[PDB]
Order: sequence, then structure tokens, then C-alpha cells
Amino acid sequence: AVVASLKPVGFIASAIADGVTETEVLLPDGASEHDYSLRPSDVKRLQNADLVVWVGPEMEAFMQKPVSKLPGAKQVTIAQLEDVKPLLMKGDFNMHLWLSPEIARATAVAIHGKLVELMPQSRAKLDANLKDFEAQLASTETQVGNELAPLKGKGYFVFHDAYGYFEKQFGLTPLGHFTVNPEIQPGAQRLHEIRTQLVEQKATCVFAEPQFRPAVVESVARGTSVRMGTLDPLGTNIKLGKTSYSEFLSQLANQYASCLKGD
Ligand SMILES: [Zn+2]
Ligand SMILES: [Zn+2]
Repeated sequence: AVVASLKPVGFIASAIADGVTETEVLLPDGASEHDYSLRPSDVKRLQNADLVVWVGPEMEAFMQKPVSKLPGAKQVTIAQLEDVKPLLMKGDFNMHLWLSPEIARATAVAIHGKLVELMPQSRAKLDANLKDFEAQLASTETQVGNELAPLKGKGYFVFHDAYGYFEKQFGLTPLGHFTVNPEIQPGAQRLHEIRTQLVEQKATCVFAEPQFRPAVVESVARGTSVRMGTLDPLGTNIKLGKTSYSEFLSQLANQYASCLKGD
């Protein structure tokens, strides 16, 4: 099996590995990429994996040590891909790379290349999977593009700084984020800054996330006319499979649009 660190990385892997091998995801639904420890049984899972796919050391702290034990031939470190480095946006870069369709393409190519070397017998199927992934993703980019276009100019805050690659591609205009690190709670001042910005900049929405209780987001919005939505950067509701990455980006767009559309 291909073992992916995070569900959306698994979505990409499952598009390429479909009908070739299984895909498994380490980080459970509901858990956060920023605050996690591997299960004791995960050591053996990573050792037995055909391929391990992850973003990198500045993202999944929990992956670095086990990954270092593996052959280079058996891992894809997305953030370190030569085609990915020039696409990194800010000496710190944002590491939520799975929400970049272009980085998803680079990842798919990387996975395709490692799996064709490990399993030359599967070359035809892997080739077709790569071509189908591209076709699906292109269609989704068009659809998402058209869904999000009318939402340009509607301001909003998100809970943590996870969406930059997606927002940049699709032209959304966020006012900002509650936190960078979603475990660390926002200060009373920051919450007031957001509440002030919210009223002054006439924001449409604030977004919670399923991984964290929305109380603090609800409090910034108490008494205001700002709507409340939820974004899921980790695709908890989407199941792994050939079309999962497309379904994920479509759902995320749907989550923005559900709150932002109108009034
Ligand atoms: Zn994050
Ligand atoms: Zn910030």
C-alpha cells in the first residue's frame, strides 16, 4: 500500500494508485496536522509501505523520524520536490500544499514516477491513472473557478492559515485568519482586532473548522451581522478513491459558497 500522512495527500495518492495498490492514511479524521503522534502500530505500517507520501518536516512533525529510516526510493516528500520549491508561497513558507492544484499535480507526477519504478508491471495502469487525474482535476478547476468567481470581493476570516494556495488560485479575498497555529488560542486583543476589522471592513463570513470547537469564532461574531460557516482543510467527509481529490476541492468550494453567496 501507499501510506499518506494526511487525508488529502491520500486523495492524490489514491487517484494514481487506483487498481494498482491500496492507499492508507495515517492522520485520523478529526485530528490536526499540527498536533499529532503516530500510533505505536504505525511504525510497522510505514516499514511495510510500498511508498510513503507526506508534505515534509515543516508540516507533519510526527513523520520525520520514521520517514528518515526508509529508502529514498520509497518516499515522496512534497515540499522538497524540485518542481514544488518555486511554487511555495510565504524565511518561512506556507506548507498546506495539498490545497494547491499545481502542487497536487507535481505530487501526482512524483507518485507516478516512484510507483512505475517500484512496479514496472503496472506502468500502463499508472499512466492512465495520471491522465485521468489530470482530466478530473482540470474539470474541477473549471467548475470551482466558476462557483467562486462571483464571491470575489466578499471579505471573511478563517480559523487557521491553511487555505492560501486555494484562495490565490480561485481569486477569493480573505481578510485574514484567527491563528497560524490552531492549537494556540488567539489573544483577547487579536480577537478584538478581528471583531473591529469584521465590522469596519464589512465582512460577510467567519469560518470555523471541524477539528476545533467553534466557540472562540462564535464569540468574535457575537452581536454582529457576520455569518458563520465551516471549512474543512482535511476532507473528513470525503472517502479515499479515484475521484476523491476532485470531490475534496469541490466540497471546499461548496463550503466557501454556502456562507459567502449573497446577500
Ligand atoms: Zn494547518
Ligand atoms: Zn498571520
